[PDB]
Amino acid sequence: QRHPLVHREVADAEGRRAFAAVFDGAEPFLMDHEQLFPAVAYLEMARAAAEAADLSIAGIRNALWISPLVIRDRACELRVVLSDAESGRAYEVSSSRGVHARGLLVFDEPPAQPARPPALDIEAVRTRCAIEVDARTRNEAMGMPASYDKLWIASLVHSDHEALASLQAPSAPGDEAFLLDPNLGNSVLVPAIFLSLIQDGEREWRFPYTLEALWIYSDPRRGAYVHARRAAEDGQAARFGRYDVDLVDASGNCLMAFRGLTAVPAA
Repeated sequence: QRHPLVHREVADAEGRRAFAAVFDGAEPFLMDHEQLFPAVAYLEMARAAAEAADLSIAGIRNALWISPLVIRDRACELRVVLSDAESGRAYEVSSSRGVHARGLLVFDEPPAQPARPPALDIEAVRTRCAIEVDARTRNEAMGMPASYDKLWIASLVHSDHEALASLQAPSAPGDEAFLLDPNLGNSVLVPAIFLSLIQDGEREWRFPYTLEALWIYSDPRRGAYVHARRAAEDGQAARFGRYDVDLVDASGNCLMAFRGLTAVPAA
């Protein structure tokens, strides 16, 4: 099955399966993101690799992002290794430049996915988010790697601890091979990161560091709103805040739920 992020299966041992892809930097997902492999793309790669291995994935738990991968001058191979774990499979994404991401792929069996949240009362959320912003200007000023025009964000409102973004799809569909296209994934994350910044009074962009979970309920391409919101608790010994963010359709149904995301600055 063709996928932009998983090109071939590679040999491994002991109840491990490994997959690889080579990127040259001319891929739209990279070109659209300052040549930096998006955090969200690792999640898609891991899921796609598991799908290639005939596994059925309900979600991802305990995701971590380590070293950034920048691909511009020369092509590079990225490898993802899957190993047996209680949840399903552990994954590690690496290259000759180190480890970039890791986490846990949660299988559909035995059931481990939390019940889909109830439909979001979008109007209620709109009434409690008083501040309207020019998302393009604000986020670009903060150093977001993503090209705003390639994102789905059309509007953004917020309170001191909650945000709601409306979405409009790009006219040209994505590569339909993607379950979560990076542009759409970044659209979901941007409102949460924006919230992290304005809660801390900061202006430097933050990148995903840890994520407690990602649950996939239905096709994210039906997205209409992104609802982000400081989590009930932050990470353990944590300087940086933790956020929950959901992608919902026009009826408020949850398409994807990101639980416990912590984003942090970079050098």
